[PDB]
Formats: sequence, C-alpha cells, structure tokens
Amino acid sequence: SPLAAYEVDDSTGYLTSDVGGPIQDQTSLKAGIRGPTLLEDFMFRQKIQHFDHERVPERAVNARGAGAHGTFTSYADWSNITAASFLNATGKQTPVFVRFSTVAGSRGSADTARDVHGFATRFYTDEGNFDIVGNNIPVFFIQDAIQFPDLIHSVKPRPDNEIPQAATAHDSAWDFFSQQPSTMHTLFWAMSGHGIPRSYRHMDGFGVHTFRFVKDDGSSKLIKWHFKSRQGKASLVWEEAQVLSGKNADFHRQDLWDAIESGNGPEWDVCVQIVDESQAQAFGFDLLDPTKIIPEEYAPLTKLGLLKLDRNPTNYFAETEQVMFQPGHIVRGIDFTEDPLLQGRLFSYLDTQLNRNGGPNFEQLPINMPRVPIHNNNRDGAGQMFIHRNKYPYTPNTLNSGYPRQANQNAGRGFFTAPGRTASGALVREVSPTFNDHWSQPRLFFNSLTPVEQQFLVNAMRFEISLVKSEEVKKNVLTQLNRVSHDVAVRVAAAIGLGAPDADDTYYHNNKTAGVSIVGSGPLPTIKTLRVGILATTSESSALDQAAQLRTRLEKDGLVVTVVAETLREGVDQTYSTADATGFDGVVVVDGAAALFSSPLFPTGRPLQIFVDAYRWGKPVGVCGGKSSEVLDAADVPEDGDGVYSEESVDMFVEEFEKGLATFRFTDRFALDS
Amino acid sequence: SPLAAYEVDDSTGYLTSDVGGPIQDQTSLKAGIRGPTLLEDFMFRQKIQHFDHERVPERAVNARGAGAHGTFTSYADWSNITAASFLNATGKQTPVFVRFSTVAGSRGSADTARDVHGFATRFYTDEGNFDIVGNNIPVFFIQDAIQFPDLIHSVKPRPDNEIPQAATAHDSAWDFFSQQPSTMHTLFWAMSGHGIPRSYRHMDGFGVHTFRFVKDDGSSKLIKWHFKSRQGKASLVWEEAQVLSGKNADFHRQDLWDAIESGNGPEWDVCVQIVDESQAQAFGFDLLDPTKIIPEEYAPLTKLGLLKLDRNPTNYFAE
Amino acid sequence: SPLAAYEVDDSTGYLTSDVGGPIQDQTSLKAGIRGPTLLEDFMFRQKIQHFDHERVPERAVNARGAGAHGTFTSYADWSNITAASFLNATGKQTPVFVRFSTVAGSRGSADTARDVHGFATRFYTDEGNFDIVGNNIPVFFIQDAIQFPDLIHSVKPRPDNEIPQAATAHDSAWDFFSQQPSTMHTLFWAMSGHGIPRSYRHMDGFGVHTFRFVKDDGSSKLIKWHFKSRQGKASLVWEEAQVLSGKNADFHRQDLWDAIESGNGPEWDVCVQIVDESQAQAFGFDLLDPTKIIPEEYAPLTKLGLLKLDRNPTNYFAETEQVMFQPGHIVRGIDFTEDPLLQGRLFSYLDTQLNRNGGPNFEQLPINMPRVPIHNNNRDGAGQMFIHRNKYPYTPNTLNSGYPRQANQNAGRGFFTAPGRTASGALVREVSPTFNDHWSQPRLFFNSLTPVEQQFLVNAMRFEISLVKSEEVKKNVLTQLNRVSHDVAVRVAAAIGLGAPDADDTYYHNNKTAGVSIVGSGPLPTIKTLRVGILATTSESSALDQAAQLRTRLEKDGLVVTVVAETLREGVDQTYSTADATGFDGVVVVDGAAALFSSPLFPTGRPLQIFVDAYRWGKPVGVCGSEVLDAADVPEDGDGVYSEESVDMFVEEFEKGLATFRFTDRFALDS
Ligand code: HEM
Ligand code: HEM
Ligand code: HEM
Ligand SMILES: [Ca+2]
Ligand SMILES: [Ca+2]
Ligand SMILES: [Ca+2]
Ligand SMILES: [Ca+2]
Ligand SMILES: [Ca+2]
Ligand SMILES: [Ca+2]
Ligand SMILES: [Ca+2]
Ligand SMILES: [Ca+2]
Repeated sequence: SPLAAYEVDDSTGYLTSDVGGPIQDQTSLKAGIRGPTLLEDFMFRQKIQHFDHERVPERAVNARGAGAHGTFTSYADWSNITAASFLNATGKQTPVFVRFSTVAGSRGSADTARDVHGFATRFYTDEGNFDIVGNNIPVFFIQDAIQFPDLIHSVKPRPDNEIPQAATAHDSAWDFFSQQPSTMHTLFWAMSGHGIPRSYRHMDGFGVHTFRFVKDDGSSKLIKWHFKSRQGKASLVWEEAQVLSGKNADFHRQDLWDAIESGNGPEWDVCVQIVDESQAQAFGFDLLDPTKIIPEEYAPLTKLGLLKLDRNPTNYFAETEQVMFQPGHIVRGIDFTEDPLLQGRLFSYLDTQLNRNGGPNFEQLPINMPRVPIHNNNRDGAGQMFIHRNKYPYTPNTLNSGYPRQANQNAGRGFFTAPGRTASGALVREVSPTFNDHWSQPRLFFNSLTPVEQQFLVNAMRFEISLVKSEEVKKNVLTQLNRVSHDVAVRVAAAIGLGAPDADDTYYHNNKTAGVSIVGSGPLPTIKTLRVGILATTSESSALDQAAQLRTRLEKDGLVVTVVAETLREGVDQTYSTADATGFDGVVVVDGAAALFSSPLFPTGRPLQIFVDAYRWGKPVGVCGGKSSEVLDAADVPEDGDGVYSEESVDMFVEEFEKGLATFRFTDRFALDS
Repeated sequence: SPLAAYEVDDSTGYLTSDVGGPIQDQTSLKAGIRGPTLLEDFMFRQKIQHFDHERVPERAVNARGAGAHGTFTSYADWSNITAASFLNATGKQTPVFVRFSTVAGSRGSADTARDVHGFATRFYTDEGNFDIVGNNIPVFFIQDAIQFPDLIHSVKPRPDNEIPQAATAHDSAWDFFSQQPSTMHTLFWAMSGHGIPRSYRHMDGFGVHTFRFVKDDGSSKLIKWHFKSRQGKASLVWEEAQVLSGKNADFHRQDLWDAIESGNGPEWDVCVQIVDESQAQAFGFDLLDPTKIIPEEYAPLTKLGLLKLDRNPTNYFAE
Repeated sequence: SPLAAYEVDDSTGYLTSDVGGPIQDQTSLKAGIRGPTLLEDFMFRQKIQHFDHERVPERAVNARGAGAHGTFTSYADWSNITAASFLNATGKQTPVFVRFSTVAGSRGSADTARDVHGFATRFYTDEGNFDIVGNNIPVFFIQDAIQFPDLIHSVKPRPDNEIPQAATAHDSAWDFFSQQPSTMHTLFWAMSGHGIPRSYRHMDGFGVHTFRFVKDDGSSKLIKWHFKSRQGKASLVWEEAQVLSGKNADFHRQDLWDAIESGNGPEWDVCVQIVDESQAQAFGFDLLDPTKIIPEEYAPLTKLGLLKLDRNPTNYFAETEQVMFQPGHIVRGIDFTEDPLLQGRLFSYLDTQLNRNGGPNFEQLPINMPRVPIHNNNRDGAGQMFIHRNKYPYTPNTLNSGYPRQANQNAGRGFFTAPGRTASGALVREVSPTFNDHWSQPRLFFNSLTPVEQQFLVNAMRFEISLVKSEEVKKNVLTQLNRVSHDVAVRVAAAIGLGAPDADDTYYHNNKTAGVSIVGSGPLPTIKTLRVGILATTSESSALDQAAQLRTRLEKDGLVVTVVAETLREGVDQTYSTADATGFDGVVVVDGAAALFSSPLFPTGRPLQIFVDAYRWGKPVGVCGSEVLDAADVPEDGDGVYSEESVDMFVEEFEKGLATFRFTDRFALDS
C-alpha cells in the first residue's frame, strides 16, 4: 500500500483521546443519575467537536466521484519526444491515483445522471507529481476560462429553490447553450451515450487541451492526451439510467470498487496524438480551441504506456475526498499552450484548494504528498506538519550555503517553459476569429454515430428540451441545433410542438470521423465483471438446481452472478423485492421458475417486470432448461429475436449468451424516426 | 426584516466588481489575440476566486433539505402556562422560517430516501429568536447525545468506499441497531410510512424531548411539542419512493415550493402535551427518556397557535 | 518522537515545488523581457500563495511567549497519593514542552511588559498528554470563567484606537479592578516584582486552581501545583523594564534560548501542597476560590520531581506558535474541582484551537501528538492526516469485534472522575458566599513583602493610576485599595493629589506568609548565565588587557561577559552605540577607560550613562585597576560598589554582588 505509513490500526486496544489518554465515550458525565450534563466532560466535548467538524466543502464542480490507486508502466523510452522522467524507460513504473466523477451534481447525487464526467489522474513521478485532470469527452463547452462560472451556474440548480439536482434538463442550462454556441460540440457529446456511460471502466479519458511535449534539447511538439479503455466503450440507455439513479445512486462507484476487489482492475492505454508546432492551424481549426478534436484520420494515436487501477482506498474521506488535483502539477518535459480555457484553469485549482482544505498546507495530506524529497522555502501556515531545519529560508543566502539551489533547463532537471514559445501583439480581451466555427465539428460528431445512436441523441434532446418552460429559450435552442443539422432540429422540434427554422447550410457537411461512436465500436473486448441475474424460485427444487448449474458455468468465465428468488437461502443472493433489471447486464430465467412469469414478499408482477425491462433496454435475455414459450410469451419477447436465447443445454446456453453479453446491446429493439 | 435590506437587484445595470468598478467578464486579458493569459487580469481572478470559494461544508446531518418563510399566530394569551412573549396574546403574530430535511444523505441525495426527517422551526420573537429543532418522528434512536457520532457513522455510507448513499440498508446500520436496543422505537417509525412521507406538508413535527414551560412566577410544567399537519398524514409506498429518487430527487422541495407559489401554503397546529413535574415517572416510563412518547390517552393536546408557511426564499444559499 | 519524523532537511538539494518538481523561484515568467507576468507561472503562485497564508490568528491571550523542550523526572513512586503513570516510579522520565508568556500583549509586544505570566507545561506521558496550564502568580483576578472576556477586554487596548499595548496602565483596566474587588489579590502580585520577572527562569509556576490527586482505590485529596525555580526568584525594576521593552523586546525569549544553548537549561522542583477533601473550608477560605493561596504555614510542599528545560525548538512556528495546551488534557490519577474559573476553562481551550488551527485536527500537529497509540472513532475533518483502517468506527459494534474498547476505573487504565464527588442543590447562577472576602489575602501578601518591596509595589500603583484620566475611577481605585491597606491608599493617593478615604479596618491584619517575597528570598543559589558588561576602550592596550583578564575568570564561573568599547575588534563584543545597562546584571569599568567617563561613534555620554543606569537600578557595579566613581556620583563605600586593583579580589567580591543581585538601599522610601 502506497500510503501505509499513514495508516491507523484500531483492530485492538482501548479507546483513547486524540492525545492518548484512555477514556470511554458511551455515557455523558452528569450531576446525579437523572442529572444535567457537566461542562467538565471533556470526553463528550472532544468527541462531539470532532463530529461537528467532520465535513469540508464539496468540490465546486465534480463533487460526486470515486477513486482508486494503481500503477502506470511506460512502453518505451520516450526521450525522442519528451524529457518527462516517468516516460524515460521501457517498463518504468509510476504509482497513480485516479478519481472519476460527474460534474454538476452535489455530494450524494446519482452516479447515473446524464453529464460530462471527470477523469483525473495523478502520476507520483520520481520528478514530482504530474496530474492530468481530464474528462470522458474530448471537447469542452466554452473557449475561455473566465466563462466557467456562467456555464456552471446555468447547469447547476436554479438558485432560488435549488432545483433541479444533477441535470441540464431545465431552462437556465438550455438558455446558456443556445446563447453561447461554442457549447454545441460538448452538448452533442453529453446528449449521446457518452453522457451516461455504463461505468467508469467503459469510458475513455481526455486531456481536452492541446499541451506541449518538450525534449531536453528544448524543441517542442503539440499533443492531445487520450486514455483508451481496455474494457470497451459502453453506455446505459436513458430510461435505464433514470431507474438506476433511484435503485442504486452508487452504481459507478460500486462497479469500480467491485472490479478492483475481484482482481479485474480496469486498464487504459495512455496515448497521445503528436503534431508539429507548425500544425496549430493546419487542420481547419485552431489547436488552441478546446471545443475541437483532431480527427484521428489527421493524426494517429501513439501508445505511451499502460494505466491500471488495482487497489481500493482504505479511507474514502482521507484519500478520495481529500485528493486535490491541479493542471499546475506539471513536470519537466511537459508545457502548457495558450488555450484560454487551460490558461485560466491554472489559477483556479490552487485557489480552490484553500477553500476545501481551510488552509495552505494541503500538499501535506498523505494523498497529495510527492514520493520524492521537498526542498523549498515555503513556511508556516495553518496545519504546518513539517519541522524545517533550515533557519535561513531565503534566496539568495550564504548562511545556508546557497541551498536550496535553483533548478532550470541547465541545472537540477528544473521545469522550464518551452523556449520556442513567444507572444506578440496588443494586450487584448478579444476572442481569436480562428475560434468562430461552433457548428462544423458538432456535425462531424453527429455524422459519425450510427442510426440508432443518432436516434438516442435526438431522444435525449427531446427529453430535456420538452422540460424547458420558456418558449423563447426552446426557439433559441432550435436555431442553434439547426446550424449543426437541419434534420436534428426538425426531429427535436417535432417533440416540443414547435416548427424548426429553415435549413441554414453554412456548416453542414457529410464528413465522419473514427473512434467517437459507442454503438459502432464493436463487441466488448472482455465480458469479465459483467452481471448476470438468474431469476429462479424456491417453489421448485428443480429451479434452484438449474440456477446452481448456470452459476457454476458462468462464474468460470468471470461473470458476476446473482441468483434471485422470493426469499434468501443458500445459493440465492437477492430477493425479488430488492432485485431490478438495472442490476444486470443479462437476465436468464430458469425454466423451473416459469410459473412466476402476487405475493406479500415482492411487488405485483416484479419477476416478469425484471425480464421485460431487461429486454426493453436491449440486454441479452434468455430462458435456460428447454421450456421457453411460457416465459417468452408472457414477456411479449419473440423467441427468434436477436439477443434472445433458449436452450436446454447449460453449456450451449452460456456459449450463446456470452456472445450476447459482448454484443452488449441489441439495438434493433428501438424505434427510429421515419 | 433584516432580509429586505440585504436584497440585491440586478434586473438592470452594467456589470461591476464587488467594489463597484464597472467591468466585463467574458474574455480573459491576453498578451496578443492567441496569447497567454495575464496575471494582471483582476476581472478574471475576482470572478474565478469567488466561484472557487462558493461552497461551504454541508450540515453534518440533515444536509438535504428545503425551507420557507411564514408566520405563527397565537390562539390565546398563554400566560397561565408560560411567560413566553410570542404566546402572550390572542392573535399575536411572529415571523417564522422552517427547514425540512432528511438526516443521513449528503446535500445532493434524494428527498424520497427512507429516513427520519428534520422539521426545524425558527420563531423570530419580540424577545429573541426561539428555535424548535425537531423531527417528523416523536422519538429518537439513542438516549445520550455522546452516542450521536456512533449512530450517524453507522447509518452513513461505509467509510472505505462511501457506499451506500442515504440509506440504512447496509450491515453497519443494522449492526448498530441490533447492538443498541434503544434504537427499536425510532427504527419501527422509520420502517413505517413515516420513513417515506408524501411531502413535508403531510408530516407532523415533534420536539422529541420533554421541555419545560415556565411561568413568570417561576413555576414550571413539563411539555411535549407536536405540530399537527392541517394537510393530513400521507406516505409514499416504498417502490414508488425508489422510482421517485431516480426520476425526481427534488420531489419534496418542489412540492413545497409549488404549494407556496399557488397560495396553498401548508399549515400546522402548534400543540403541546402539558403534564405536572410530579408526573415525570408517572406513566410507566421516564419523561427524560427521548425514546418514549406520552400516549395521547394519558395527556391530550392543547392547541397553542397556527403555523403557516407562505413565502419562498429569494436565494436558496443565502437563506 | 513525532517531531524527529517530521524534520525536514534543506542543507543540500535543488529547489522543488511542494509536490517534488524541481523549479526556480527568483524570476517571474513574462511575455517578453520587459513584459507582463503570466498567469501560467505556477512557480510564482505556489510560492506567493504560501507566503500570503503564513499567518494564523494569535492566541486570544498569552500571544507573546517562547517555548523549549525538556524532561521531567519523578523522585519517587507516588502511588500512595496518585494513580498518575508519569509519577509511578523513582527516576521515571517523561518528555516535556513548556511555553512561557505575558498575557495582554499581542504577539510582537515586549517581554518586559508589566503583566501576569503564563507557564504552560505539557508532560508527554505514557498514558496521554497531561498539561498544567499555569501562571507565575498563584491566584487569578476573577472567580468565574464567564467573566474572562470582561477582564481581558478591560486590560487589552481600548477598542476605538487599540491604545495602549501590553499595559494595565489605562482607565478601563483600573475601572474593572475597582468595580470587581476579586481582582485585588492578583493585582497586588502584578504590581509587585512578580509583574516584571528578571527572566522566565527566575519565576515559579502555579496551577492556580485546586485539583484532585486520585488513587486507584478511588480515594482523592486536594492539591495545588507549585513549580519552584532552582535559579532563584528575581525581578527587574520598573524603569529598567521600560528601557528593556525598547532596547530588547525579546529579552526573556533570548535569555531562555541562550541559557539552553550554553548547557545551563533551567530547572524547577515540581511540587504540590496536598490536603484532605475535609479541609476545603478549613483554612479560613474556600479551596474552590482561585483568588486564594494556601499559606505554606498550613500545608507544606511535597517535591514530586525535577523539571529541566534543555533543548530549543528547531522551528519556532511549527513548535512554539502551534503548541495548543488544554487543562482538558488530563490523565488517570488527576481530577478537576468545582472551581468556577477552572470549570469554564475546560470549554475554552478546545474551542479556541479551532480558531487558531482553522480545522479540527490540531492534535495531529507534531508538537501536539502523544507518545502512545491513538484508538478512537474520531474521523474526517479538514486537514485529516491519518488513514484509518477500521471501517466500522461506531460503538457498540460487532463488525470490528468491539474495538476500540471502553476504558474506565476498572478497564484499560481509563480516566475516571473521582468517585467521591457529588453535587446537590438548586441549579443556580449564584456566587458562593464563601468567596466573598476579596481583601484579607491581598493584605497578607502585602504584609509579607520587605519594606523596599512594599515601596516598589506602591510606586507601580502610583505610576499606573496617575495615567488614569477619570477622576471617578481614581477615587474608586483608592476605595478598594483602602480595604486592603489604609497605608497603601494614603501613599498612592499622595501621587495623584487625591485624599484617601478613612481607614476601614474590616479586613486589616498583621499576618505574614513565607515564600511570596522576591526581595526576601535571599541571594540567588547560582550566578551562572548572569551577565557582566566590562566597559573598556580601544585607546589603551592596557584597558583591553584588563578586560581580557577579567573575562577568563568570569567565564569559568559561568557568567556571560560582554566587553564593550568604541568599535569592534578582537576581544570586544559590543560597541557603546549598541550597549545599554539593561543588557547587564553587573557593570565593571576597567581603569584604562577612565577618559570616556563626545564621539561620532556613540551618543554623547553613553559610557557614563551605562554605569549610572546600572547603579541606579541596583546592580553590582565596580571599577577594576576614584575618578569614574566621582563622575558617576557613586559612593566608593556603597553596598554593591567595588573598587580593587587585584583582579582575583575584585572577581570574588563582584560575584557575591551578583548573588545579592539587587542593592535595595539605593531606593528612596516614603516616611
Ligand atoms: C477542459 C476543461 C476542463 C476539464 C477537463 C476539467 C476537469 C475537472 C475534473 C476532472 C475535476 C475533478 C478533479 C477531482 O476529481 O478531484 C475538476 C474540478 C474543478 N475544476 Fe476543472 N475542468 C475543466 C475546466 C475548468 C475551468 C475552466 C475552471 C475554472 C476556471 C475549473 C475549475 C475547477 C474547480 C474549481 C474544481 C474543483 C477542484 C477541487 O476542489 O480540487 N474547471 N475539473
Ligand atoms: C432529539 C434528537 C434530535 C433531533 C430532533 C435533531 C434535529 C435536527 C434537525 C432538524 C437538524 C437540521 C436543522 C436544519 O434544518 O438546519 C439537525 C442538525 C444537526 N444536529 Fe440535531 N437532532 C437531534 C439529535 C442531535 C444530537 C444528539 C447531536 C449531537 C450530539 C446533533 C447534532 C446536529 C448537528 C451537528 C447538526 C447540523 C447543524 C448545523 O450545521 O446547523 N443532533 N438536527
Ligand atoms: C487560573 C486562571 C488561568 C490561568 C493560569 C490560565 C493560563 C493560560 C496560559 C498559560 C495560556 C497560554 C498557553 C500557551 O502558552 O499557549 C492561556 C491561553 C488561553 N486561555 Fe487561559 N488561563 C486562565 C484562565 C482562563 C479563562 C477563565 C479562560 C476562558 C474562559 C481562558 C482562555 C484562554 C484562551 C482562549 C487561551 C488561548 C489558548 C490557545 O490559543 O491555545 N484562560 N491561559
Ligand atoms: Ca432553470
Ligand atoms: Ca523557464
Ligand atoms: Ca456497511
Ligand atoms: Ca404507509
Ligand atoms: Ca405523525
Ligand atoms: Ca482605557
Ligand atoms: Ca522587586
Ligand atoms: Ca484499569
């Protein structure tokens, strides 16, 4: 364990105060047995003081999230492109901590809200902590950091009543998107399956901004970070995400925790697109613009190394709640660009940590400490944990022999700003006209989705915009959507009873780009960790025998099996009362249980509804045992449908079923606009 | 009202800093049109500093809740039982503010979690602010305040993974309940429909503790506070409440906001049960024990006044 | 020790950020060589952010202070009187940290203010940290903790202009004293030399309150803590203290630091008076009353152990500024009493540390950590430095097997309230009538001082009360003083041109008590560390020779010698320009320097003024090798005036003078 030095064991021993005096903490000290509590009860006050002070402010954004420890391993010595030490040798390993999150919701909001997601990675390198504070979507809503509070105020709950929680489905958000057209690209992403990923493990990570890789000789290249999931791309469907948000608000954090505990820690290839400084404006947009992607057709990915998360935190508050990332945590070999969104972020993280931590020594929390020595003249501050020996903490000095020494390009492996960087011109609060095309790339993204996928995106927009009360805002939203796609505007307008404006073809085109579609990304590369719900009954010993056999066959392949029946007993994990289709990636009914398809033990129709929901939401579903018509007919599920299975043979059933799990979603169950 | 004086109107005008200097806030100041951002950009830093510091710690318990302004009106001059000035004359009106809440969930969790609920009432009286910080259930889980962090750690999410949110449905909570039998009464209440009320307006409020009414002559009587809902008693069913948690996490706060905006502000009769000091142990239990109710058969309610909530906040955070 | 693990070495290495990235910190990153500074300069912002956030609130009181580390050693197994683990074996050693302080001044105010002084001692015991948060005066101004903000607002600067700093010499303070008669006892102590101690090492430590010693059998006795200085008792005189406040604001903290660095770390016998519970009102006053001492005639001292301070801090901010004492840091074998001053203190220290630290994990700071394992269910909070493995931090639990287990009188060496303690009666906001005598003990104290000592205390009151603008307050002050002593009232009234009220003999008496007088406590038991200024000249090679001969002798006897001359050179420590009589405990002029008694190198008459100030302030003074003594109007026959050609002889006599320390016959007395 990377933080073992800081762990406190309470598996033995007597209760003590924080200063080691043995005490009790179960009854207050009173003046008589039915008397008033005494002020001199220090046991009471120290315990309740601590409780009263347990909370710290949630993150201003990305308040809802979860983290894990792991390791990064480099695939090569990358000297040829960067001086970065963590990348300087094949097989070199660096500990990491990653936190994943939504953006809008507070603490305690649902994991399966539709939102942008954070993906923040710390590399505890041998030349300092390096943080990549990224998202699951490669482009951001706005083109200047100064706009962030406008965006976030608009998305977060209306400030008179604090409604609605963790949702863009309200007037203010769509007022802002329609007034600030830069938002279109990220908006289209958020309205796709990327807004409701199946898990943190099934999403990619992006730095969003263009950064620089800087060699020890001072030359630089432009880069984009892209962490490519080894688990596949996968989304929920919206109706499923809504039910999930109520049945399991902790869905993503539980999925990550469980995958790690089972030895299925998630992996990504840490990649970059690498281009020349001369290509800043060569691709038909400006690399300083965080609303644009570099299509892969123009710049392929270079795999730098492997990221694997394989260790859960010991204490969530101390590790996951207190981790404080900064894009300012940069190392020699990396530099910034003049992306005005990035530029302003550099200020915000350092300042906001004062808010959360309540004082300036937040880098001393165990989770934030580096894994190398610290030499500097930073002193004092509330919560100062060091005892500095150097009594002359100023530069230049002779009384400490000139130490610490200055580090720079030529000495001490100092960070240095890419020396080819320049600035010219007027000091201006002006937007570059190179940033002005807000619509072509949203259209590129949309064009690249499959037909059903395009339908899901249209449907997400229909859902949210139909909840906007202002007819003017709705009109304004159609005006912007229509600049990306007339057809999107027409289909969305249909649901809200307004007319779409006439086509405006300025930014329309037919181009597509690879690697942005979820539905088109093919079957999952692994089905380990995927969840199978076996619906059985205690009414028939035969049904539980079937479920035990099925369990064995499925578990051999690393699937997580839940057997559901009316009541618990050995071999049954979950009652119908607590079971839901959102708990599973595939659902199997054992034919011994066909009769179930009213009781005081579960809501009326529960067993059938689990099956029907799983089918409606695109999941593989099946009946095992040979007798299937009763169940399939009660569920209105066609026996010969794609992703519908019926076999007597457990082996055969499982072989076919596992293909369905990799396919993951049977999209021919969803209606399309004609 | 201290609040009228602090309302700020932004329906007109040019944007200013917090020190009244007119500014813009849409583009950062840069060294050239494609250049880096300048440290001298005070418009940027004041805006972003404020954003960076918007959040404050959520309440240690009852983090999820919603409030409204209203009035309390006394039905009589209650001098006969209490010196309390807000209760000293028929018709006397006192401004109030009430916040309703769940207990275990963080500030973004669902209103329809199964839980105890807070019902905290401030009376801004002519002799000082008086708060009755109560619940929708008349009895509490534990018999000594020193146990609170035990109960709350047990019911809040397990501290290695912070799972599960806003729920007693996990080992630690049931470990605590089964090890601490005082928990049984409140547990039974939370597992009834009182754990999943239909709205804040359809639940009652209780002080829980025995308090004292004290006359100007120094004499005292023992009292229980019970705010009786004029809307009636109603619950959700469990499956319904689970679905609502997903489809509308804001369900209770929206319900209250809407009732107020429509001129249907909710009402309670503020009542007490009143017994003599000599009855502290007369009913087969100790009135100092917050796990016990006084059955109405042993002590009827006296209606003191009318509490009505009829005005929503202007800014949720500030109020 | 928690502290060794947290020491950080910067004697080698390249500069890094706080996250270990090598950086520079001397030039801002700019858009061009004459260009504006960039927001992306993280090197600048992390450095400036830290600087901008260096300061923390000063202590609400006792903000000006200094600390050191040391050791406590028990003289015996004290089982027979207390269960306290640190007292349970002969020779048992416990690390300590002590901070000494004034009370009213802010953190940059002078050490030599006239004030009560704090003497706060932490014992890092093998059963928890135990703090005795005491003062250099055994009694306090007020009888109920709830009055503390009244006392402290009255003594601290007037709140419109924040004038005057670190002084009771203003109207509000004397308005409070004269309206709240409980203040008289501490006031008399503050107005004596106890208000201006010569150093932290020359003052005693007192717990003030009655506490309990509790045995493992549950029995208790009542105790007073008294730390008896092994360096002796000594004071400044007031004029010397005033000059010192300007010439060396750091005088006491420097004195302590130097004593430690020189292997002369200060010692105290840690003592108690011990009496039975039945004696709580047996001595003519109530032992719950913090305005009363137990005269030693009624209860002698038991020496429990030795306190020695012998190591300075490494980082003042991290150790001295951040140490957070609490009377709530109590251990098994000690209990509280129902002293209403002590009772409220218990709440204050815990709460105020939230203010200073800015979050609840202040016991995690290295200086506040214990030296034993911590097992509890305290969690989270800002600045949480632990990673707790127990994921069931509630009691009762089965999922962590019942741990941590409850500790109490019969398990786990738990703290327990003394079991014989009871309470009975109405719940009242009433002062016990047993607290009502505010004047007899102030009179006892005053009676116990030597005539010159009584003069000094009278002169302190004359000085301060003459600065009170309000005629009404001055009159009220005389009313109260007169209840203690009519003579004090008369003598103080004479300075302010008011008439004293007629004698009111209700509380007058002629009783005296041992151990409260400084002047009467005899010569100092050691003169090591005391300071000798040798006034010399570069004019005469012979002056320098004389000085160096004196130096050899005096340094072997543990004295700190400063040779002063017009300019620095080999063997000269200080210039006349920077020298002052307040820098010295004794002054010697070498024969060769007689000429100096105008130059661009020091102010006119500086050499003579040092000798004259030292004589006026009562110090041993001499000439080694007539004219100098004539120039200074100093009588050759005077007590503590030395005039010898023999160096050996001079040294022997002068060193007796240093032990006597002050020659009080140089001070005029009222007649
Ligand atoms: C490219 C666009 C951006 C991305 C990908 C991004 C990513 C993130 C992520 C992942 C987190 C959560 C880190 C964690 O898990 O603890 C975060 C937090 C935060 N972000 Fe950014 N963000 C971006 C833009 C901004 C901008 C423009 C600002 C302000 C000018 C900003 C201010 C914050 C603040 C104040 C926090 C809370 C940080 C803390 O308390 O530690 N974000 N952001
Ligand atoms: C009769 C049993 C109890 C009832 C009815 C009760 C009621 C409440 C209510 C209604 C709130 C929310 C007030 C608001 O809306 O802001 C609250 C908050 C709180 N409660 Fe209590 N509570 C009880 C027991 C306790 C105990 C025993 C403790 C501690 C020993 C305690 C500590 C707190 C704390 C620390 C908060 C947060 C207050 C704040 O941040 O303003 N509660 N409680
Ligand atoms: C017997 C009377 C008292 C004595 C001997 C005493 C002694 C002390 C000492 C020595 C300090 C400084 C500790 C240090 O060096 O850090 C101190 C600080 C303090 N005292 Fe007391 N005191 C007494 C009465 C009180 C009362 C009645 C209160 C309040 C009700 C009080 C509140 C404080 C506070 C708030 C501080 C600052 C503590 C900190 O910041 O850590 N004092 N006192
Ligand atoms: Ca809105
Ligand atoms: Ca540089
Ligand atoms: Ca649990
Ligand atoms: Ca019901
Ligand atoms: Ca009810
Ligand atoms: Ca004054
Ligand atoms: Ca004296
Ligand atoms: Ca024991």
